[PDB]
Amino acid sequence: KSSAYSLQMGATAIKQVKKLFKKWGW
Repeated sequence: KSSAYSLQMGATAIKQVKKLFKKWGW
Protein backbone atom coordinates (compact mmCIF):
# COMPACT_ATOMS: atom_id res chain seq x y z
CA LYS A 1 0.00 0.00 0.00
CA SER A 2 2.46 2.59 -1.26
CA SER A 3 2.62 2.69 -5.04
CA ALA A 4 2.63 0.51 -8.13
CA TYR A 5 0.26 -2.44 -8.11
CA SER A 6 1.71 -4.84 -10.65
CA LEU A 7 0.43 -8.40 -10.71
CA GLN A 8 3.78 -10.06 -11.28
CA MET A 9 4.36 -13.76 -10.71
CA GLY A 10 8.01 -14.35 -9.90
CA ALA A 11 9.27 -11.15 -8.31
CA THR A 12 7.19 -8.67 -6.36
CA ALA A 13 5.30 -11.65 -5.00
CA ILE A 14 8.52 -12.54 -3.23
CA LYS A 15 8.05 -9.44 -1.11
CA GLN A 16 4.59 -10.74 -0.31
CA VAL A 17 6.27 -13.75 1.24
CA LYS A 18 7.63 -11.37 3.85
CA LYS A 19 4.08 -10.23 4.50
CA LEU A 20 3.39 -13.86 5.33
CA PHE A 21 6.44 -13.98 7.57
CA LYS A 22 4.94 -11.30 9.78
CA LYS A 23 3.55 -14.32 11.60
CA TRP A 24 6.58 -16.53 11.07
CA GLY A 25 8.74 -16.10 14.14
CA TRP A 26 10.90 -18.80 15.68
